Amino acid sequence: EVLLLPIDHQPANVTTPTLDFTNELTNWRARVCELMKNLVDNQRYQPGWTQSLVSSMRGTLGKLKLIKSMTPMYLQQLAPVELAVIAPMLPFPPFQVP
Amino acid sequence: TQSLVSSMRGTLGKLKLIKSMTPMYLQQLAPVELAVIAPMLPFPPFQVP
Repeated sequence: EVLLLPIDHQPANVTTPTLDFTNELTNWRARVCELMKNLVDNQRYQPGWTQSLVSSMRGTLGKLKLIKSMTPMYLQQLAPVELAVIAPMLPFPPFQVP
Repeated sequence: TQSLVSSMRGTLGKLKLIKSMTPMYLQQLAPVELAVIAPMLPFPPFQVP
């Protein structure tokens, strides 16, 4: 009676869900965006570009960090609950290595 | 002007980092292929240093 998961989960405290960012996959998306922002300001790299391209690329990365989507909150709150609901009524029982 | 020197630096910095196998070939496989071919030539090789 235990099911191992790749990611971290937490129980949803409320039942009217709403957008938040304290979230492991949101942290992951933010760190990838911060790496690419640190990539596009380099003395070996930015003189290869124009100025408007630097400005537009930094704007696009700053908006991809702050794009809203309930999917990481879904994966950390609701998806393991319904996987645990589905998993008994199943013709092939779960088979996991750690 | 501006935005010409920048694109020139980008073109040069990319053309340095182009991925071509020809300098690898000329030092690893072209000498052993010349050494393979060279005895079976009707005009055998004639070299000054």
